[PDB]
Amino acid sequence: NCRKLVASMPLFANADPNFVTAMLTKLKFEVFQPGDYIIREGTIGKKMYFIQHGVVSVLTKGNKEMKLSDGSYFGEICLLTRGRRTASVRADTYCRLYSLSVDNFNEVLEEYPMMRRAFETVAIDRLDRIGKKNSILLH
Repeated sequence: NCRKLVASMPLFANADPNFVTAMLTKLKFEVFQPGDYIIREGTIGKKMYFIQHGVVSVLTKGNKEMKLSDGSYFGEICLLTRGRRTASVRADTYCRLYSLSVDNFNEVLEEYPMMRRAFETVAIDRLDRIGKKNSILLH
């Protein structure tokens, strides 16, 4: 199972190894082909999606056209959000992706109340924190 792949997420760097693992029991796998839009919004409560093997060509709405690569994650829906969100991204290649519904991550958070409060803070504290790294984006 996806032990390292959910742990590849930049928020999970600091996670409890039981919380990250209890999430894996109901995960789903899906593939896309080159040029195909993997994520666009239109309704409330959309999922998380994360890259098992492949590349995406991607937009951040504040920012640039990018690529993103394997081990990465996307879909900017906060678990505590209200309403629909904005992102726009497509498969660069024949890409192997994985997904979990947001509400079932909200279910497993309640088994680990230390991690649950660590989400009740970022639910407002994140506003000016925009995507910054601790030191560098190097292995």
